[PDB]
Amino acid sequence: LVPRGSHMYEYVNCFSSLPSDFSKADSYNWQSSSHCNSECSAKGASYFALYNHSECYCGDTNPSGSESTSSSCNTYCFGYSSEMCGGEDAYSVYQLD
Ligand SMILES: [Cl-]
Ligand SMILES: [Cl-]
Repeated sequence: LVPRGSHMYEYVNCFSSLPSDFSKADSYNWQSSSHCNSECSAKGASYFALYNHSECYCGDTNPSGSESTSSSCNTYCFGYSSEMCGGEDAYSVYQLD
């Protein structure tokens, strides 16, 4: 739509783990940040997290307050390979608008 600001979500950080309020929304062969945003927006969630190429989690608390950051969000999103869907042991966390 526009080249910058078209996505109704903002990257927070890469985290080692998720707070207990995060729950798996889906596993998907075409997982991506925009797919997970739509999944979690439909649930009314405030945050979403990508994990290990294919998994999408939704949650309501900011992991910044409770989990350590990570530099190992290195598993590409199956549905958008230039973006990382967390890592094997790390979560790419975004905030929904
Ligand atoms: Cl830019
Ligand atoms: Cl897009």
